Amino acid sequence: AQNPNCNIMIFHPTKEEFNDFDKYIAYMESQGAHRAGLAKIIPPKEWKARETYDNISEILIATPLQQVASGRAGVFTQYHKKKKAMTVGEYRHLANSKKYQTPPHQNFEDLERKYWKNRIYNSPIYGADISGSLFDENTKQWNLGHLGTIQDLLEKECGVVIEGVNTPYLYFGMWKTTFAWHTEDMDLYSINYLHLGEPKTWYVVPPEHGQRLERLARELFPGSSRGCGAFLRHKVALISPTVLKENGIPFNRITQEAGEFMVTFPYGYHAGFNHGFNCAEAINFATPRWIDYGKMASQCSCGEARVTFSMDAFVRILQPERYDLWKRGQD
Ligand SMILES: O=C(O)CNC(=O)C(=O)O
Ligand SMILES: [Mg+2]
Ligand code: NI
Ligand SMILES: [Zn+2]
Repeated sequence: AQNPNCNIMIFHPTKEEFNDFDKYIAYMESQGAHRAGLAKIIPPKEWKARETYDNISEILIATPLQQVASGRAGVFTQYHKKKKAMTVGEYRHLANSKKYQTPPHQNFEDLERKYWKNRIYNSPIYGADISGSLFDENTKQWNLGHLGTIQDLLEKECGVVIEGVNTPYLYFGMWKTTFAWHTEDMDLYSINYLHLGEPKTWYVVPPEHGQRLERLARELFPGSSRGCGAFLRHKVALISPTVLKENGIPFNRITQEAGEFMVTFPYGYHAGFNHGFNCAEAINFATPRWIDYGKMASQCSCGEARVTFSMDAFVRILQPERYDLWKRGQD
């Protein structure tokens, strides 16, 4: 068995190997990459996502989210308070202000220490979940707006034709902006490209151990757990690496830098934070190996998780027993 310790693997495809996205994903899995839940892909030196970022300040962040924490430094939830719209140029200036800017630090490890010590005492503003793309239309390799759709994968594997679309999302971050512990909708893959700016630190639990993280989360967030049998779908809970280590939960960590891709694999729980002003692009995708994960994915029916249009068909076809309850949650 490849990668039996579930380490995060880093790949360096050549320009030839970067042509065929599906083939490369299947290669990485042949080497055991999925066992970690997360992999890094460094593009060949010949590749670029677009020519420059000199012209992005006019993108609108219609609903910036202030991420307000409750709890203790290592175990907390965050809620998203909606803020007035602002442009990317306005948001970058805010990120760089004395109130929000990255503190002085020695290296990524020192910054990580400072994040876990101090996150809860601040409320950073995240421009998350913005439909759109920064890849040039002429970029033909690993262009996250030109991937094969999940609907087409389901159709190719299962023969069923369904409604829905699959488009990318932009994320504008600042110091301490946080993504809570989650797997993807329907335990899909994700791919995330860091277009510019400061790094993103990731934490990940191997898919084979995801239920260990779920059991700890039920213990740590007991009221939330009574409220919903899949409350990590709410994407509000944080648990630090120190707390994970104290409770014996297997995990790994890695820092993504500008110009790098990360792939999350089906049922790979992940969480993390931004180091400073940055911009990422991410999308969900599927492969044949996902189908079985999609069939078994948990679902929130309490009403909190509220998701896209396109998840309806996935539930309806892969999980027809759950469909009626899940749809009540959506309505
Ligand atoms: O970048 C972020 O804030 C969150 N991204 C992801 O969870 C992802 O790409 O799967
Ligand atoms: Mg612009
Ligand atoms: Ni994710
Ligand atoms: Zn729920």
